[PDB]
Amino acid sequence: SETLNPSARIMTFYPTMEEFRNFSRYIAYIESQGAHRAGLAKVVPPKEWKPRASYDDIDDLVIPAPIQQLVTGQSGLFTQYNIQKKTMSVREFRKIANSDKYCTPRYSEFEELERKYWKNLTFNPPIYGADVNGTLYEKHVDEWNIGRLRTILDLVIEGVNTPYLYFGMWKTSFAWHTEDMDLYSINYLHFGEPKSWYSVPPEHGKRLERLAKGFFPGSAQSCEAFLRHKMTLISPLMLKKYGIPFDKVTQEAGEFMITFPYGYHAGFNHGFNCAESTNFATRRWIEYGKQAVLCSCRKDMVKISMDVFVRKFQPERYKLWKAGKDNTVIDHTLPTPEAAEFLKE
Ligand code: NI
Ligand SMILES: [Zn+2]
Repeated sequence: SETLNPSARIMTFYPTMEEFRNFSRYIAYIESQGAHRAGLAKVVPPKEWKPRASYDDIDDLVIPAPIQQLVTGQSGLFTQYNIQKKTMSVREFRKIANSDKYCTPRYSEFEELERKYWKNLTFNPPIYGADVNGTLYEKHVDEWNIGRLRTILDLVIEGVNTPYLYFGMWKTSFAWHTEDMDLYSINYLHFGEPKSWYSVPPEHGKRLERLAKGFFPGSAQSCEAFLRHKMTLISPLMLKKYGIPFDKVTQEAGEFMITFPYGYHAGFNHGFNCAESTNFATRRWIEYGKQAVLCSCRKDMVKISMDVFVRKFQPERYKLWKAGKDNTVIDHTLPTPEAAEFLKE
């Protein structure tokens, strides 16, 4: 397993229609190939598959709580604050996103747009139409249906077992984080301009945390898991300066990204777009869930009770865990047990 994907580079996968039909089996397959070591993987669906016939009929969809992303900082180190804005429609959002004030700058190569993002992060705070309860999948679509993946997570939270829509514009950001309870996530870009991602391998996540704590000493003092506030922006130049391994990938319309337990990621939208996401689990997640370091400083943070998971999937350790003496050590290289059928017996 420490043999497979030794560089922990982001892998891209092109399932056949037949493989694509079985969601959890395909996740086990990509873990059999080492995809989880990166923390992020791209899955390009078969060209004939579409979750919806068209996106011409959603201009009246409501975005109840858009947020305006205020950013403060310099020299690759920033804090993002969310300002709640008034309810709006998709139509109204698209209008703003494509206006002269907020639209994507002219550029040639990706590297130029990336430079502009990091130069212009603190100016012209954009509006992100984030965390909208809903789905854009037609009700007949049974493949990779983010509204009903039917993983073991269903034994249990909005956006967490439920689908959320995210309407982006240029320069809207997602800060460095892992998922709630160190879950997996899935993200489909339904339409529009790209989304760019950065990732750090799970095996290096503790290294990122230590660097972050040193860069943001005040936030670290007041919370054990301050990165879960989703307010900390760190440029790739700053990671490179302190030897944190990372990778980058651009997700285009019609592509999925999978994030893996304890996979730190961040990134930004290129322009007007719409993405759908939720969390999911495999059997390997349960150990992550049990060991996830949670935000100590806010009430109403997502906290899942692991009890139901430990009783069912780990009966031999239940009494030991319930007493606080389960000291299992996670190996980030190991694929989930479901991957067995794709590995030498
Ligand atoms: Ni995420
Ligand atoms: Zn906190």
